[PDB]
Amino acid sequence: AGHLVWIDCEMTGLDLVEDKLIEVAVLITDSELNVLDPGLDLIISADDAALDGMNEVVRTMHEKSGLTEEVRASTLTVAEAEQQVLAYIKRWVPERRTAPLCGNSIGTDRGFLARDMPELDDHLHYRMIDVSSVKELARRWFPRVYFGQPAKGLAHRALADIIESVRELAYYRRTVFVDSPGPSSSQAKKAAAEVVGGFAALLDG
Amino acid sequence: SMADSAGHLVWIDCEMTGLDLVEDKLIEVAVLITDSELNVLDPGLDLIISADDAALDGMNEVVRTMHEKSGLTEEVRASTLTVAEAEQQVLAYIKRWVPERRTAPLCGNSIGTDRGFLARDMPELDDHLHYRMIDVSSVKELARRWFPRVYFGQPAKGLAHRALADIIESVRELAYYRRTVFVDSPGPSSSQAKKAAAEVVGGFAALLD
Ligand code: NA
Ligand code: NA
Ligand code: NA
Repeated sequence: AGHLVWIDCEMTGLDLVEDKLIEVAVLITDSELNVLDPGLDLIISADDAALDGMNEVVRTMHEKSGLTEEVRASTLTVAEAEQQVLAYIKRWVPERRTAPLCGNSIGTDRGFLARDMPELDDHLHYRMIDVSSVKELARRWFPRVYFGQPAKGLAHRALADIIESVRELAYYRRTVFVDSPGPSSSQAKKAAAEVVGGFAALLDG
Repeated sequence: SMADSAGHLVWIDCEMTGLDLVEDKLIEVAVLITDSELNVLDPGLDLIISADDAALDGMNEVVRTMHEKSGLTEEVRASTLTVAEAEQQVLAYIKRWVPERRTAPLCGNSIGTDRGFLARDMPELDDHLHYRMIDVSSVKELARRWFPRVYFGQPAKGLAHRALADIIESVRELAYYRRTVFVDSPGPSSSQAKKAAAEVVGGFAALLD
């Protein structure tokens, strides 16, 4: 409960049938978003044919970051990278199905991890904390907060990306969420009873 | 444009023969539309999708039991609706509120699981929805850590594993969080947001250097 696993993946594209996983960065925070270790950033080998298949937008970002040339030199396999990520996570989260996976639009990463790294996929809780869910809520409920987001960076790797995901959530914690510990038990029970009453007729049909 | 975000939210809950994206079948899809303030705009759509007798007999004991007890299995057996037909019905329904593709987030509890089945079986619907999603369970997990009394006060959900009631309870859960763990609208001023952004940028700058 006291730890969050953050992952950002890079791919040759978004297609779960055809595209390859070429980078996995992993970061651990506690439940208060304190970063517990500098993180891991693993560059996974893919063949030149797979890299030649990237579309213009993906080929361009991975060229500008230098990722593609690093992928070409790497000998790390998906199975080797999975064992490295699993051991790293277990230093802080030894028990399986206890820590959620966290990131921006993190379900996309999870799909590639479920396909390529089943042992890691099963070690993480199925629940995830999608920072972009909060982003899109703020976009509608608190538009000035949405437009005030910290600017995210250019031409950097997956590890910098996942750190900026934590920073974005730390920004929302200071702006759109109430102060901890939050409402009292009586206040929470009252709010729950209000929305139960407000949704009762719709639920009854 | 894809920079535009729709003021309406699309909510979907699915039932399946199991969680395996290779082997399991989509057998129920419920769809609900809300405005940004979580007002439900229509009673919702609930589609029972046919699945072969083999797929139903191959359900594991946990899933076979839940879909028997809810009546879903008998409904699936009686249904003649295909996934392609259900997909076109879902699209026509959503487009009454969200006509532009890639503008409305998909919303639910652990909605990435539903999205994987939609991407596999309903590619046109998958493309019409924004890739971004509002996972109410992400807020639930934040409440567990930052607001535990709100976490323990969540309204009790039904255990029926039926798609329309369950997606309505997902909206109700987010409405609960809106009143408990989110600040009052309109929220921070521009100046307050700038200060908070500067604080976290300063806080993470060395790590990102
Ligand atoms: Na990402
Ligand atoms: Na990235
Ligand atoms: Na569900």
